[PDB]
Amino acid sequence: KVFGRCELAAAMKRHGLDNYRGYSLGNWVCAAKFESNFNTQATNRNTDGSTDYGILQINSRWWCNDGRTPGSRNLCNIPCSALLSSDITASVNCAKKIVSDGNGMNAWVAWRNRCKGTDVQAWIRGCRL
Ligand SMILES: [Cl-]
Repeated sequence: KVFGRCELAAAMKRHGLDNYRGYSLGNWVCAAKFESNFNTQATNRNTDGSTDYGILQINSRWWCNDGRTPGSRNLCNIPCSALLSSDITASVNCAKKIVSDGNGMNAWVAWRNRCKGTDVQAWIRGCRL
């Protein structure tokens, strides 16, 4: 599913991501924009052989099981395919664990490089929330 901007903002808010670990909704929407262009089915292979899945490009090295990432963990206790669903519950629940891991949203390199410190409120402008 390719979400609309405000559609994703609303779904993220419904799932409790708004101000989760102190990160406003705009931060989460910005991260999803640059990780996946709001596409739940986005996948990308990393240099180390791990793969990133879903709207927030969650990595199989630590967070989910894809059966092909040696020595990896599955800390969200989910198949990576769950992160590709039109229903964002699995991505959101796993993102909550990731953002709580110690480094906040810096875990998402694209957030650090493209969202952090910017006017992230623009990402939820116009949205009925
Ligand atoms: Cl990740």
